[PDB]
Amino acid sequence: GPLGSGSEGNKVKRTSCMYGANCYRKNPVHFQHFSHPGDSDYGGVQIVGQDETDD
Ligand SMILES: Nc1ncnc2c1ncn2[C@@H]1O[C@H](CO)[C@@H](O)[C@H]1O[C@H]1O[C@H](CO)[C@@H](O)[C@H]1O
Ligand SMILES: [Zn+2]
Repeated sequence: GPLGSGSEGNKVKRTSCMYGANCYRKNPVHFQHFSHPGDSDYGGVQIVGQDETDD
């Protein structure tokens, strides 16, 4: 089962990044391989402020 074919330029549902909410690194091609919170294709939703923001 060979793999290794994930490349999204700017028109596909990119995979959320390992730390999209805090992705400290930033490259010109990394944004195409991983999506991030704040973009139209983000899709990670890993418990980011469930319901504790009432202050
Ligand atoms: N908040 C945050 N954003 C991105 N990457 C992050 C992170 N918190 C931790 N990491 C990565 O996980 C390990 C800790 O187990 C760190 O060393 C980070 O690894 C990064 O290092 C690579 C480049 O040196 C990156 O590709 C990423 O894996
Ligand atoms: Zn990232």
